[PDB]
Amino acid sequence: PNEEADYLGVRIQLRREQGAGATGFLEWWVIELQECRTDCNLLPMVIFS
Amino acid sequence: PSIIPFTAQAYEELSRQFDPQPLAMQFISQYSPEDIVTAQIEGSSGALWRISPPSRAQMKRELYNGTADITLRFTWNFQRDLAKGGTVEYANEKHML
Amino acid sequence: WRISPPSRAQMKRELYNGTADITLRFTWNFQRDLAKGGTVEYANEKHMLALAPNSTARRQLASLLEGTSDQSVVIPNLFPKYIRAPNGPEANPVKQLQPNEEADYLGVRIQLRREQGAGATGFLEWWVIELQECRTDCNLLPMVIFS
Repeated sequence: PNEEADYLGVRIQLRREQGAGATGFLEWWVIELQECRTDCNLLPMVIFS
Repeated sequence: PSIIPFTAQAYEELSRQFDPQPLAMQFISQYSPEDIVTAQIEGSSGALWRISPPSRAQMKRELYNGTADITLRFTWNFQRDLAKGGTVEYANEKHML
Repeated sequence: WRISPPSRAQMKRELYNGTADITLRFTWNFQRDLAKGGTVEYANEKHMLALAPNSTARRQLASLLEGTSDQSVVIPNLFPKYIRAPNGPEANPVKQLQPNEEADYLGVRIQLRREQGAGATGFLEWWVIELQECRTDCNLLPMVIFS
């Protein structure tokens, strides 16, 4: 009911596999919910079809 | 598989969470447990970030030194089964901070 | 194959030590020209083999992830050669050409290609699939589609 103010905060991280050498950077982003307690690797989006 | 339909327990748990909001309960009561799905979106990006080194250097300059607002756009897009009916395969929208 | 190093380590653990069946899903999806007519742009379906715990195929696909073996895994019953693409999104295999259903599906030989560049752990990894009975053009999987 507060629209944007009821949307969950997202914790964003940059994962940077390098392989300990050179600038070969396997880079990808990870997102987590700010209040994750169980399954921080999952963002449960509840969809009413 | 990541798309999990609501169990009767998950529907009772959602109803409980929203029992204080009569407008939320009026909305929840319009949908069946089969109509509500949890998409368990994995929090690791399913693609490597292919950003060009000059695009990354520009993004870094725009984050530190950019005077204009940089729009963080979160988008969702739902593909549906046209063989189950309806005229629209893709339902999508965007949030923009 | 963009798989995260922890996802690859988990897949390797699930292939070697997983007690649950690991589902090998082969999917096909046919895009059609809506300007030629019909109401359905995409006709799709899925085959799903349960790779049983301790099975030969599950262990050989586990050893491929080690990159110590030039050995291909053969997975029987995986490739439906004959598929109907009907006016709807149910791209069903042809039970009239494959009367034993899964038992008339071609075996797929799977390989892991691992370009390294002779140095470090920079691993350009991708999978190759071949038909078990390929004689000519082993780099091609002829899927026969009845539209």
